[PDB]
Amino acid sequence: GSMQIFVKFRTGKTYTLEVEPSDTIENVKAKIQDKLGIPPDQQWLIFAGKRLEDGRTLSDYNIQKESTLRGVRRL
Repeated sequence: GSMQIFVKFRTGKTYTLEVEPSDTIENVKAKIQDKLGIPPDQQWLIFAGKRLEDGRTLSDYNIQKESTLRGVRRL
């Protein structure tokens, strides 16, 4: 299945993103690249005070539809 979540950047700008619970964090990064043009290696995704790990899924992190990730520039 699919759901909508949100990604909020430090500018305050918040964007919809269409994901699946089975998506790995790297796949979610891949979606942000298509929509916004940010390569995955310029991205960190934070939720619940943690940096989310590649190889884990949204379902593993218990991230609910209409939740909000923070998007952070990886340096």
